[PDB]
Amino acid sequence: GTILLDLAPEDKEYQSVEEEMQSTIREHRDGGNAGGIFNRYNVIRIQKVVNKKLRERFCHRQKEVSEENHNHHNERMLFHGSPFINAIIHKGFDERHGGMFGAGIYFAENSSKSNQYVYGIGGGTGCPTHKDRSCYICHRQMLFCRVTLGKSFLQFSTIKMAHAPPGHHSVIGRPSVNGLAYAEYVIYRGEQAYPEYLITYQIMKPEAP
Ligand SMILES: Oc1nc(-c2ccc(C(F)(F)F)cc2)nc2c1CSCC2
Ligand SMILES: [Zn+2]
Repeated sequence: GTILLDLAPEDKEYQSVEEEMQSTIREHRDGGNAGGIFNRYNVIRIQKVVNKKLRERFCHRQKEVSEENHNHHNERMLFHGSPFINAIIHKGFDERHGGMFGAGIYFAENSSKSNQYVYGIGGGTGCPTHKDRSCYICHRQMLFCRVTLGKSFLQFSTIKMAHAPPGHHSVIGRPSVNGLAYAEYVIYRGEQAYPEYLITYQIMKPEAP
């Protein structure tokens, strides 16, 4: 099964994962409705997910994508937030489980974008205990994943795709809202992502203005 490797805070790998998570916080158009109000996270722990079958399935797909993309995986480290997090670390990503780019598995460069989905779409009803989307008490988890993009198809309008377009492996969707769009990285096969880092954290309440 799955083994969780515990990274130490003094490790460079722990520090780079934290830095990527802290530096990619941005303001969201919903004004903090989904993920809460914060400028920084309190990182509780960073764990490396080790699972032989998930790694085998990921290697196998990686090789296929490489062959169709002039021997390039086109791998990127991206954030993912989901109420399925526990099933992801044990069984892997599952495309069988509304998005602006069709029935895919969505990844963001912004950690704050993935934080909006910890409790489900639009932040759901928030944490189970306080029903608070901006809870500063309850521990949250998000993933920092290896994502095999291969040949990405560039999408600029909302389209309901079932699979990557012919000859392609992923979709880079930019959904325009009043002319502004942040990229969403979409895969349509769970084996095209590995849940490399499990980050346990809290959002932090900014000091009163
Ligand atoms: O990290 C993300 N997660 C999800 C996401 C995960 C699980 C679920 C569901 F609750 F299971 F239906 C819904 C959406 N969507 C997005 C991103 C980052 S890019 C923007 C879209
Ligand atoms: Zn709570």
